[PDB]
Amino acid sequence: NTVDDISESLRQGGGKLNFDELRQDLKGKGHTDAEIEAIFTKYDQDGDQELTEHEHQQMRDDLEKEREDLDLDHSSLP
Repeated sequence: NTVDDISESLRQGGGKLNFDELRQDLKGKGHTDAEIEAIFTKYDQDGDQELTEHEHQQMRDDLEKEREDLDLDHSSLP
């Protein structure tokens, strides 16, 4: 719960997806309001329509790649 398995948000993308489909699911995962807001907000620019494949897959790859690089520091030093 504390670690917040974001992998759940990334898994979603079954063509038809909107702030409700993901948020309602994430709520059960014990996710935080700030995280939930940020996650949908980033993948959903105007959160008014359904998220297609290209938009959803593009960000997903970009976010996954950033999550690793962000964690995996360049070196032990600051």
